[PDB]
Amino acid sequence: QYNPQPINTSSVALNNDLNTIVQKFSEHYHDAWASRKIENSWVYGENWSDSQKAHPRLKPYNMLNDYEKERYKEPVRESLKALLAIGWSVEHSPVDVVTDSATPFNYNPHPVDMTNLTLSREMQNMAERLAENAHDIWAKKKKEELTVNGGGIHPQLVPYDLLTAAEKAKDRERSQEFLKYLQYQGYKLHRP
Ligand SMILES: [Cl-]
Ligand SMILES: [Cl-]
Ligand code: NA
Ligand code: NA
Repeated sequence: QYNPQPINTSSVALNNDLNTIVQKFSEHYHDAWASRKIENSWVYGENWSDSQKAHPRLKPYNMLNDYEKERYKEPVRESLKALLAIGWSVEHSPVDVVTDSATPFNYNPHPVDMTNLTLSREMQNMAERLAENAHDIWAKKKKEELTVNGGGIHPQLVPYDLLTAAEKAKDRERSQEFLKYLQYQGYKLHRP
């Protein structure tokens, strides 16, 4: 069938420097996410609504609660722990009027633009490995939730390689961006 088994991160703990890069990437990615939502006509609203494209998280990062910030930090932190677990080394060495009307918070996100930077084929491969691991993490938790509630199904409870590209996009894009951001910030990743 499908038995999701995320990478075993036993013993791996992030030091202050890697916690800092998780923090900085999460602020960066939030701004990237918000820039993309705003460009696609979303606006801030108190309750999330797919129908009318209103999103409570469309605020400056410093206005987010810890739950909202951890939506960025948790996957990123786990992908970094997974990299280390499998033996990788991480060496630290005008305002548009319509866009500003997206929120009442005078918020015009201007993240650093990573589309300028390229990833090696090897790092693209790694981003797919990290994206698969994020899927397996979600899938293991989802199966647990269904089981404790007496059973059930979910259409995405399938191996990563059976997902469509659109189903993979959220995790693939986060991991590609994270690896570019590591590059941008002067980190070198060394294969086992
Ligand atoms: Cl913070
Ligand atoms: Cl879910
Ligand atoms: Na172990
Ligand atoms: Na990739």
